[PDB]
Amino acid sequence: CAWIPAKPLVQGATTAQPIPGPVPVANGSIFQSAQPI
Amino acid sequence: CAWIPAKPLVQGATTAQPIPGPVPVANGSIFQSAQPINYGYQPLFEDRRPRNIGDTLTIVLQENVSASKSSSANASRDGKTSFGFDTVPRYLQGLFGNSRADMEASGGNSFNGKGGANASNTFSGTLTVTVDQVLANGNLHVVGEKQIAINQGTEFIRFSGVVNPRTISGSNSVPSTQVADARIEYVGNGYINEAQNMGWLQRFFLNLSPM
Amino acid sequence: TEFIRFSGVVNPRTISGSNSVPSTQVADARIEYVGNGYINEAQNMGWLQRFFLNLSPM
Amino acid sequence: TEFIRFSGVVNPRTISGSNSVPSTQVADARIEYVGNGYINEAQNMGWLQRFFLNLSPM
Amino acid sequence: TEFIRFSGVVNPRTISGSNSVPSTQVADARIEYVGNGYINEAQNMGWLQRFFLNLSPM
Amino acid sequence: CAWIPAKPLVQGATTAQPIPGPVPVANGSIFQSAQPI
Repeated sequence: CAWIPAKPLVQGATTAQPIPGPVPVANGSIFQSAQPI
Repeated sequence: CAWIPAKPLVQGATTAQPIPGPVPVANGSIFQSAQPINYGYQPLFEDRRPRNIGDTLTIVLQENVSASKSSSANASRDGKTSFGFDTVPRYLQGLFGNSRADMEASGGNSFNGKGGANASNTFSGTLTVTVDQVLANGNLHVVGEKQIAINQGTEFIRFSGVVNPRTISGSNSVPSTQVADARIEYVGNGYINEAQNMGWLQRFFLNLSPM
Repeated sequence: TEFIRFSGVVNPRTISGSNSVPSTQVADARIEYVGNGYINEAQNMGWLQRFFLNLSPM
Repeated sequence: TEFIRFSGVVNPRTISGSNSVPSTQVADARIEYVGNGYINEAQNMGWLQRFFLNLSPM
Repeated sequence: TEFIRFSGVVNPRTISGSNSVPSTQVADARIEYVGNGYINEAQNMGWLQRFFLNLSPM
Repeated sequence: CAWIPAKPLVQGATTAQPIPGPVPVANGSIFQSAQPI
């Protein structure tokens, strides 16, 4: 009964890896913005 | 039973060795910086909010739902009727003598039905989840899992949902009642969890018994 | 199901400022409050009992 | 499952500032509150009892 | 497992400053609160008892 | 009894995905308005 395989309520991965940031542009500014949405 | 090999909840090494620092450059400066990892622009006065995939957010699980309904109906009817001629005068004998018109009847009808139902659920806790998607309007899809093993079992608390960025507080917290598609799960294993499962025969009877 | 029906004739000057008039100011007031379902049938005399109530000597 | 149904005719000047009007200001008010499931069937008379309530002499 | 489902139509001007609206301001409000597991099956009538509740004379 | 398939009170999808915003016009204004209704 308790050994029957079941699908959990929250399926899939429960964590996400951070994506490394974009390469900064060689313009002489410290402020670098990611691709805006 | 206790000698059966098992895989612990926290697998792998439980310690890390420090890596020796980079060789300092021969430029005439004491300040030497390790190979920088740029994390992009970071606002100074804005509250710390999750913005990208992999960012963390604190969900305060506080659920309190309670619904109830009840109804009833009834109907009653009682009727009694009688007529008796104790002493009949002579001129009435042929119409009322020998108890020809004496009669007595009674009747009753009763009905009482009722019904009702009620459900409730509460949830209290705190869980840190991670953003795994940013939607077109800026809303963040969040998923999280906490696994605790105390003595003789393992419990899992899983959370999923969609969070509006403007509902997050200044301490990077949002109550669970502000998450759109909130999926909350709190389960466990071990013999404690199997002791809370119906037997197969009892489940079969609960589903197929006439009453 | 319950039905409340009203009919009558109202003088315009008896109507109050909140568009209301008491039922005692309506000339030919017809007021009805009835219902159906088994609740209403439980409040009807049986046919035999009605026959006796109308035709019994006493 | 429970159903609450409402129908009627509303005068615009009876509606309050919070977009609300009491049900006693609606002209042809039809109000219904019903349900289904075994709870609702437990509040129905049996067919034999209804037959007796309608056709019994008393 | 318990499911709480909601559906309806919301007027934008009824929403408060904290992005909240009471459920009594939603036009076609459909509210559902159900569950599964043996807890939910323990609240279902047996088939024979339902058959009797629907077809018994009384 | 409890295994009989049923149609829920709230049918259909219970969530909606945001539609990505319209492409901004190349006029020199930051203010861009979606197709007004």
